[PDB]
Amino acid sequence: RYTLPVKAGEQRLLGELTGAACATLVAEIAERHAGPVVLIAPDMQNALRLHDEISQFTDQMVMNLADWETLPYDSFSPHQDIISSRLSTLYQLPTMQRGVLIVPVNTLMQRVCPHSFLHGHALVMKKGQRLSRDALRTQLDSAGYRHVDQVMEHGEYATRGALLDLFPMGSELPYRLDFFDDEIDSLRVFDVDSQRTLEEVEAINLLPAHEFPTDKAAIELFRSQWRDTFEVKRDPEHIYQQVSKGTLPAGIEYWQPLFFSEPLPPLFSYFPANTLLVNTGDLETSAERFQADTLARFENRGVDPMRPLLPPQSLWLRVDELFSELKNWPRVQLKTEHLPTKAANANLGFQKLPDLAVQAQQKAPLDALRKFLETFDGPVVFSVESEGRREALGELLARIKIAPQRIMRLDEASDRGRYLMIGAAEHGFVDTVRNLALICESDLLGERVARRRQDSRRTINPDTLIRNLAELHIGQPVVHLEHGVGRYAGMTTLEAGGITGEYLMLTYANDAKLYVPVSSLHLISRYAGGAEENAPLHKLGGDAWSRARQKAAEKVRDVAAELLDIYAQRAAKEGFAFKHDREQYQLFCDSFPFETTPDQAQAINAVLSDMCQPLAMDRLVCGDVGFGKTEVAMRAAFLAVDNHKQVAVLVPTTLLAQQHYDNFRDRFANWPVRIEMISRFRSAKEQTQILAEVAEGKIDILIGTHKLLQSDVKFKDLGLLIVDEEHRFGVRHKERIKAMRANVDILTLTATPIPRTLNMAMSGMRDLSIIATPPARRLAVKTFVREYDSMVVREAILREILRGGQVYYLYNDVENIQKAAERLAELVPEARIAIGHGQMRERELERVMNDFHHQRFNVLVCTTIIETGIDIPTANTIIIERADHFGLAQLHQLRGRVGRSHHQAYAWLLTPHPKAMTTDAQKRLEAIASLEDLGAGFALATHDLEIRGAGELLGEEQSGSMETIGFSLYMELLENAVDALKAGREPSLEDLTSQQTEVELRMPSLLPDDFIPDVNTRLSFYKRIASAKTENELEEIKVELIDRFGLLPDPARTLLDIARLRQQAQKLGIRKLEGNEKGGVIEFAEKNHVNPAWLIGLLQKQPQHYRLDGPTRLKFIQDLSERKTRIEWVRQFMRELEENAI
Repeated sequence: RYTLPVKAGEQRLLGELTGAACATLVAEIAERHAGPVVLIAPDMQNALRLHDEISQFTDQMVMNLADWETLPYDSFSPHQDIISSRLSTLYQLPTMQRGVLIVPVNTLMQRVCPHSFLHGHALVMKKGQRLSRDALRTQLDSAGYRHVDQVMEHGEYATRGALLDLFPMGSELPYRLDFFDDEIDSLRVFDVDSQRTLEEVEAINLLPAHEFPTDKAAIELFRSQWRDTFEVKRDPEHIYQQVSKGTLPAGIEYWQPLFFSEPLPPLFSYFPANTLLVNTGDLETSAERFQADTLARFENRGVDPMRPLLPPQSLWLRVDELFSELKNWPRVQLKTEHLPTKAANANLGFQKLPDLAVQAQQKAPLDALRKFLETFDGPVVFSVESEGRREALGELLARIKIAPQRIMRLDEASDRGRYLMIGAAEHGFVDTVRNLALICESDLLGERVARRRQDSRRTINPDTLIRNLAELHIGQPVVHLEHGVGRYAGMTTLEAGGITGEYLMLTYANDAKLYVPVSSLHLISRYAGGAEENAPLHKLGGDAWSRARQKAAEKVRDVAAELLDIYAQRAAKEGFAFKHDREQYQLFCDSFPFETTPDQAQAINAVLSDMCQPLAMDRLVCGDVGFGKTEVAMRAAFLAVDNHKQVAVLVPTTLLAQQHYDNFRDRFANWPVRIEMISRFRSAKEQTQILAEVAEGKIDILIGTHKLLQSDVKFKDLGLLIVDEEHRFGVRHKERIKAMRANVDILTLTATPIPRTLNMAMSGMRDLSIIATPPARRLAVKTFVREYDSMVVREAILREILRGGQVYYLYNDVENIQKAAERLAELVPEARIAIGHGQMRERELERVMNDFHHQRFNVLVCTTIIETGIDIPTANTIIIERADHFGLAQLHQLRGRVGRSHHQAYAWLLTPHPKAMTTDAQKRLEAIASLEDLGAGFALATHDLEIRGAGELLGEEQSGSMETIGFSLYMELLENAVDALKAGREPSLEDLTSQQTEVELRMPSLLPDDFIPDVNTRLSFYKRIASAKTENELEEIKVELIDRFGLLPDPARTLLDIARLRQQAQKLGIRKLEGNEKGGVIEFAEKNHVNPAWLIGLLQKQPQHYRLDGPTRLKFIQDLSERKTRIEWVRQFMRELEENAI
């Protein structure tokens, strides 16, 4: 139907086009191209957007050449994995026979190391190949593989017996080798997060750990070309200096030309004959733009003596000489615009389909679709993102009387047939040649846009990482109850009487080294006070830990009426169970005029399911700001009013109280639900009427400030309390509201908690929930740690006003707020300015927020009363003139005053002179500046904990260390209080030390350090030993150890059996055992199963071996010379016990 180019440089130009129709043409002309193809895109955000689409029409390999996704002259390291992937592309480019690679021109300019270099370096091992382990390991050093004890990414390797574990930088998956007798035995692959075997392969091509050589010759010739080109200093942070030390700079990846006498070959150098080049746009122009941009970086970053910059010629090709090599291959050019009728112009017959969106407000969203359909005369195929999309299609396809047949093959389509494909395509079209219509979701439901949070490989890790990184950092503070807190200082073995056991190093003041047995691992916890800057190294024998323990125990006395009444009703009373409605709740789901984010929908599920359980519910909704936190609350309130439990919500501010009242009255504009406020905006008689209605319970949702704490609100039936922004309340108030209603289902909301409350949040006495995945277009607000600067105020106010939004101006001084507004009004003549502070008439302030809410004035000279959670999405610039005396969480909440929409938010924080600034806001500003990313609400929270500290676990003063023992200690003091309230055990029955069973057989039993190098895995497995309660746990522990690790050590198998012995004794009474070379002593239990008659039979038949040791102990005299003999005697001994057990 058209012609391929054949000549080197031969063109086919295309016109009258649309978007992804181009990709269809690409797929077609690729199928009439026996060789491979390279598509070239204007941008990489296009390209993956492109990628799957051509995959949506591919039977060949759609391959993306992704890029480094960094700055031109960046200062960091790109994620290696896609690099490794690109390496595979580098590995698999001059070998290809069909399929396609895409590149952008900025990705086209990276001229890469030769495939000959790769091919010599990349190698292959085979299944039955004669190879020594350290020989291949030396080849891995040649590969520059990175020795990691617990390997996670490419070019990383771990030593474990005959097994050498490595994750290569070719494959998706890591490998196990297990050599034998100068021989490759195995080649066995697994998921590392599984850490367990998946499958065998008989071969590996291992690509070496970088694209770049870093060997001794590489380093030397680097130094050669470097001292040809750049200057060198004695400074150790010089790039030359670390590469001379053979280590890896962060921003080295631009300095890679230093390895080559030749200039770097382009990817075109890799190109075989059969390749194709496909253009879309004057990509020369984008290339020239990128040249200018990167050249701008070549001056801007080309001033640093500490990072010296190579020529941009020396990294990337120029546009004209580029096009000179572009002469060498035929190239098809693509233009949406129609072409003239010159030769080699195609203009193939495709139209953008006219818009057929859903018009739901009238009767017919679908009549445009209809009159489209009967004027059309061919197949209409529907791109469907998922099969879970498609029933939604059916949801509408029943409404047009017509439904398609699902297909996967485009050219099955025939006359007037309706068909569809699972595909995420952009837009519908009209095909003239085959007369084919196609329909997508973006044509129908408006912009079905997907907001890209991160790339495929790396992202912020809010779930796994903090769970993964929650113990055993070296030097981290870490607590032992006998002595206080110290810093972790490693793990070692020590010989202490023939038992070279494993003990942990803890450092105290005056370098006091404490070595701790692995059995006593449970006397060690993470320091719960944060205090990472400075934490108390209790000097050994200093008794301050003992004094604080006694003081806390005095506070932890079970006569404490602050919470022991709650624990008494916990031991005497119960709660309410909400019932769910499967039908009416869907109506209020459809009353929700947006789409729930995935991270908020699961929060709704966790809230509502915990409502539907009988205990007194208690959940925290600590999410990012403006993420629809109000929506979770209104869903919970809708379930509660479906049971009519008189919902009591509580915010610490009349302003956002009124704002949420407007939200409630607007959203709940259909149901017979009474939503009322008691606050200061209701008078002494209006609020009196409203509290009377509360006392009669006819109000279903009550909205109030700290007015609710005045002992005067009495619900006739209170079931649901919704706390919002608990960080300003005070635990006195949070228990004042709590002590009224016992079986209330408490709900707690914030954006950031108190570090004390944050600690009890992560330790899980109550529930936790983090919200991410922003709703539409929420953004990284630009933090401006700037000085107090009038011109900065000028540029900020003008740029916000030309943007169209409003300006915040925080002052926090009522005595000078009138003067500040008076000077600033003439200081910015183009501003509209009023005054806001909480020391004037509340209806006047109501007028002020009436004006600022309804956009009546732009700049607001205000105190920190704007930190009351006021929504106002139009505001996108905040100026804090004095950033001195404000906490960091408050700074983040003020950063949450701007944004909340698609328009960009600025955050100007004017400061005084940095010496006259503060002692603490220097830290606060470097925290608020370094933290601007998706998911930073809990990162700043984990800063807030350990900059201000967790307060007293029950009493006041939630900021400060407040003798922080740990919330884990609250468990033990609470359970001792439970013993106290058991009415038969006293507080003097304080079970502080409960080993609760102990056995000893006197062997060194350890995880060996040469066997287990990682102390983290070793301690974790020790915790597995401790947490082992059944033999099948032991079975799985041993098989995962043999799986991931191979050898089965003597002391390891011994201690496994010892844990089995403790399992037996717990199953079979036994309070205590002692064993030695000649025997030992057994200490029985009361509620036991020890056979007395069989036991005295044992006595009277071997009096030589046994004597009584008290009525509940027993000395046994046994020739326990061989360690195996000991093992057998105890094993069969408790077997004998288990046979005749009583």
